[PDB]
Amino acid sequence: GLVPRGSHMELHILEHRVRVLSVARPGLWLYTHPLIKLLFLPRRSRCKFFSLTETPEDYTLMVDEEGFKELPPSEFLQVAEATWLVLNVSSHSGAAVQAAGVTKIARSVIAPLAEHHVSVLMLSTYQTDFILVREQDLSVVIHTLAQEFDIYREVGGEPVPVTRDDTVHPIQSPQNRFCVLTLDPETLPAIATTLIDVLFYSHPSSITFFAFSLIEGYISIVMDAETQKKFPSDLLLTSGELWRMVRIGGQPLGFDECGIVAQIAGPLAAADISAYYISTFNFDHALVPEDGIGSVIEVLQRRQ
Amino acid sequence: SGLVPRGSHMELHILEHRVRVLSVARPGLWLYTHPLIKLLFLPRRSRCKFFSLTETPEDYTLMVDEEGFKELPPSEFLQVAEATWLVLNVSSHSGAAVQAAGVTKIARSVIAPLAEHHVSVLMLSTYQTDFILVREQDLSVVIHTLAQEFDIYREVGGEPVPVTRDDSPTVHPIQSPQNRFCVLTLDPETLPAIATTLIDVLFYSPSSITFFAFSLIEGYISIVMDAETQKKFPSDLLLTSGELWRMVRIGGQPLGFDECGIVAQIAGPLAAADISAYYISTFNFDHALVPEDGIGSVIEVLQRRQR
Ligand SMILES: NC(=[NH2+])NCCC[C@H](N)C(=O)O
Ligand SMILES: [Mg+2]
Repeated sequence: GLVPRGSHMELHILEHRVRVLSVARPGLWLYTHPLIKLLFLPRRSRCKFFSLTETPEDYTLMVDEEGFKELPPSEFLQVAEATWLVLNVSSHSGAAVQAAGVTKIARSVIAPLAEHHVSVLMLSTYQTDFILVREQDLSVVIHTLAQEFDIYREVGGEPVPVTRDDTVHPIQSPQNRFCVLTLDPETLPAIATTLIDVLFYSHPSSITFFAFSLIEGYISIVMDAETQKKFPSDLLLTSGELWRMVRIGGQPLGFDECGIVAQIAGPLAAADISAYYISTFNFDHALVPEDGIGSVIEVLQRRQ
Repeated sequence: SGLVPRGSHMELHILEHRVRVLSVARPGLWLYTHPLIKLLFLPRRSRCKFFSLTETPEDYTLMVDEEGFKELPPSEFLQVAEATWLVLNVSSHSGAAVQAAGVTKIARSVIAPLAEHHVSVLMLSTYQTDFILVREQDLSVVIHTLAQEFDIYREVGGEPVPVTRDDSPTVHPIQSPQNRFCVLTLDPETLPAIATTLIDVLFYSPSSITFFAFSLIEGYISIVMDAETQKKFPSDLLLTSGELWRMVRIGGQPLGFDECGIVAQIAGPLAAADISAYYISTFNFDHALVPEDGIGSVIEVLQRRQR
């Protein structure tokens, strides 16, 4: 709520240079060796950005350049053309804002990027909301957001100020209840065998969705409450806040079309609903608090 | 030392497993991480009941039953021995398991006679028991050879069934690396705790040798690892000890699968000297593990002679 008059939030362009990939489910097995390394043995990779998400269609992978080098090319692997940069928002301090804050940046970030034809990919995590943009759009990004945000670019691990350089998609709601969880990285070994089983060895009203990310040492997991029961239940949160999913799109969305996240986040913000938002290679996914799910579906139906 | 009835016979069990013997080149191991993780750690997901992986300087040798073999994609990196192998195990009269590290205790009764009849063997000693692999087509010669001293049973749907009248060259060089080896087991329910360090050791990268063995056969785990590799683990690897083992590597060039008498010319002299041994055959070479303090005596005994 209350803030000083002259004050501006901060937009951080992080160091990461990210490739976005799809691995066909039948080929996943081929990538077990490099993925296990990136998940469980980061003492052996220079990777600092790793996102893996299971959908019905594929496994989408978002990996920094160092992580990308570990992946052998194959006909099972589709690679998005562009290299992507990672945006994050924080308060004037450089202090993290609440998670599930995608709707809080609908008007200030998401709609203005779409208005300037800047395609985004979202990656909400337990800790924060990341927005990925292609390299090519960076100058338009700065143009778009310098008015309201103090923009900082990560150069040698430090935040540095920049100056000049530096249509309506169908929705589904499956019935799964989702948890958004974290875990101490020191606890990863104890969970490793059941995590490997879930990710690598697993065969309309329900959807298969499982998200695991390790970003700068921070672990984020989204899983089915049913899938949670497979683990010791020594995964962390503050709660049982369970979440319901809305999946966005009819056919595969590209990396070119703008305004998708804007259609979802704008109406949801106008209704004061929180959301995590996760983009995969083909589709978008919003996670809204379970008790507000009918109201979400209502609000989204109102867009023309 | 014990006593038994004069007219009693130890039992020879031909187990249910049908085994394939494979070599994976070190540069291609990564391709096999998915099915091997499954066979090691998620045995519920496969019908495999016999799995053995040993790392050497040359390769990774895999011994697996037909059901595990199914899970392994062909590639340039994978060599398969032609034959299907059957698995023999000795027990006492009345079906009881025999002490481990007992290759020398069967040198005279099993090993020498099989070599005398040109039955080529592969040895797999584990923490639990000594397995002797023979090719399927030799089975009737095996029976002829061992029927005299042993009551022979074929395992059929997990039950031992008595067998009736056949029923359903060169002296090799030796080197002992300086490595000290332990033979370990694990409670299967504690594999998860160890999974990432074990994965890291297997899948992620002369006076000493690289040798590591892991087997999971009928729910039982067996591991052989270097004393220094042991330091990378939480120290609930179970043994009876500080009795470490020294390795004698046997052969000067790859030994293949046809030559008989190799295990015999090693286990024979050691039985005469009353020194105990584990014995493990890999795709290229044979390996005896002997008590560390007896190594000089072993080398002595072995240089005296004229798989
Ligand atoms: N492959 C995708 N997930 N595409 C949709 C992502 C969001 C879209 N680029 C936008 O700017 O609104
Ligand atoms: Mg004879």
